Amino acid sequence: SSVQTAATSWGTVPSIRVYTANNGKITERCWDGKGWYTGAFNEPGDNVSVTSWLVGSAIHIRVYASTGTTTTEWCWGGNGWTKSAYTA
Amino acid sequence: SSVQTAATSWGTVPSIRVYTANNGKITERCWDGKGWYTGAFNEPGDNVSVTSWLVGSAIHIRVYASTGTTTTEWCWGGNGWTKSAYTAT
Amino acid sequence: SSVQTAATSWGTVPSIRVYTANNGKITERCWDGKGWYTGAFNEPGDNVSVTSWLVGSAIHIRVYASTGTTTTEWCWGGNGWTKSAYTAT
Ligand SMILES: C[C@@H]1O[C@@H](O[C@H]2[C@H](O[C@@H]3[C@@H](O)[C@H](O)CO[C@@H]3O)O[C@H](CO)[C@H](O)[C@@H]2O)[C@@H](O)[C@H](O)[C@@H]1O
Ligand SMILES: C[C@@H]1O[C@@H](O[C@H]2[C@H](O[C@@H]3[C@@H](O)[C@H](O)CO[C@@H]3O)O[C@H](CO)[C@H](O)[C@@H]2O)[C@@H](O)[C@H](O)[C@@H]1O
Ligand SMILES: C[C@@H]1O[C@@H](O[C@H]2[C@H](O[C@@H]3[C@@H](O)[C@H](O)CO[C@@H]3O)O[C@H](CO)[C@H](O)[C@@H]2O)[C@@H](O)[C@H](O)[C@@H]1O
Ligand SMILES: C[C@@H]1O[C@@H](O)[C@@H](O)[C@H](O)[C@@H]1O
Ligand SMILES: C[C@@H]1O[C@@H](O)[C@@H](O)[C@H](O)[C@@H]1O
Ligand SMILES: C[C@@H]1O[C@@H](O)[C@@H](O)[C@H](O)[C@@H]1O
Repeated sequence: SSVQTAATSWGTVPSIRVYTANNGKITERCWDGKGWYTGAFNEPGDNVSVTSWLVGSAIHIRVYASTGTTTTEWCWGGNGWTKSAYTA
Repeated sequence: SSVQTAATSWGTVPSIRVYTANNGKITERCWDGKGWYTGAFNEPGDNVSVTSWLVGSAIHIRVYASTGTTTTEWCWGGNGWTKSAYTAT
Repeated sequence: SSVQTAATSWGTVPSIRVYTANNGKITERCWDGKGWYTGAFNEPGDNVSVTSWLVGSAIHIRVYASTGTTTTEWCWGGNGWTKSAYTAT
C-alpha cells in the first residue's frame, strides 16, 4: 500500500500544492517560492484530486476528496476551505 | 476501497470536469458556471487521469483510462469523444 | 489491479506527458506534436502525480513519486531530472 497524491501549481514562481491521502486523511504541503509548509487543508479521504485556476492574481482551488463512493468537493477562494453541495 | 477521481478546469468561470473511476467504469461530472451535470464521457477503466488545454475558447481534453496495464486515450475536441491509437510502452 | 497514471500538458500544440506507475516503477510517455515516445523519466514509485508550469517557452515539471508513506519530488527544468529534498510532512 502507498499514500496517494495530487498536485497543482500556478504562476511562474511557482506556487505548488501537493495533497496526500494517507490512512483515510488528506493533508496538504505548500510551496510559494520560499520553503515547503503544512497547509490549512486537512480533511477525510482515501482518494484525492485537485484542480485550480487563477482569476487575476487570486488562486481558486477545488479538492475532490473521496471515501467509498462518496466524493466531497472542498473549495478555496482566498478565505478558507468550505465544502460545497457537490454530490457524485 | 474507494473510487478514484481526476479533475481538470479551464478559463475563469471556470469550467471543471471531474472523472470518477468506480467499479471499472469512468463517468464524468461537469460544471460550466450554472450547475453540475452528468457529462457525455462514459468508458471502462479502473484508473483515470486527465489533462486539457485551450485553443482560443475551444477546450481540448485527453482522458487516460487504464485497466490492467492497458491505457486508452480518449480525446475531446468539441465534437464528441474518440479513442486514439495511444498505447502504453 | 491496474496501473496508475498522471498527466500534464502545455502550450497549444500541445505537449503532453503521461506518467504510469506499474509494479513499483514509474515511466513516462511523451507527445510534442509528432508521435508518442518514451521519455527520460524512470524512477521508483507505486503512486505518481505531476504538475507543470511554463516560464516563457521553457517547461518546468514536478513529479511526486510515492512508495509507502515516502514521497520523492523529481524536478525537470530543461537539463535533466533530479530529486529535491522534498520530504512528506
Ligand atoms: C491557496 C492556500 O495557500 C495557503 O494559504 C495560506 C496563505 O498562503 C498564500 C500566501 O502565503 C502566498 O504567498 C500566496 O497566496 C496564498 O494564499 O497565507 C495565509 C496567511 O496570509 C495563511 O497562512 C493561509 O493558510 C494554504 O494554507 C491553503 O490551504 C491554500 O492552499
Ligand atoms: C467539454 C465537454 O463538456 C460537455 O459537453 C457538453 C457541451 O458542454 C459545453 C458547453 O455547455 C460549455 O458551456 C462549453 O463547452 C462545452 O462544449 O454542451 C453540449 C450541449 O451544448 C452537450 O451538453 C455536451 O455533452 C461534456 O458532456 C463532455 O463530455 C465534455 O466534457
Ligand atoms: C520535458 C521533457 O521532455 C522530454 O525531454 C526530451 C527533450 O524533449 C522536448 C523537445 O523535443 C520538444 O520539442 C520540446 O521540449 C522538450 O524539452 O528533447 C531532448 C533532446 O532534444 C531529449 O530528447 C529529452 O529527453 C522527456 O524525455 C523528459 O523526460 C521531459 O518530459
Ligand atoms: C466553481 C464552482 O464554485 C462554487 O459555485 C462551487 O459550489 C461549485 O461546486 C463549483 O466548484
Ligand atoms: C495531442 C494529440 O492529439 C491527437 O493527435 C491524439 O491522437 C494524440 O494521441 C495526442 O493526444
Ligand atoms: C519549485 C521548487 O523548485 C525547487 O526549488 C525544488 O527544490 C522545490 O522543492 C520546488 O519544487
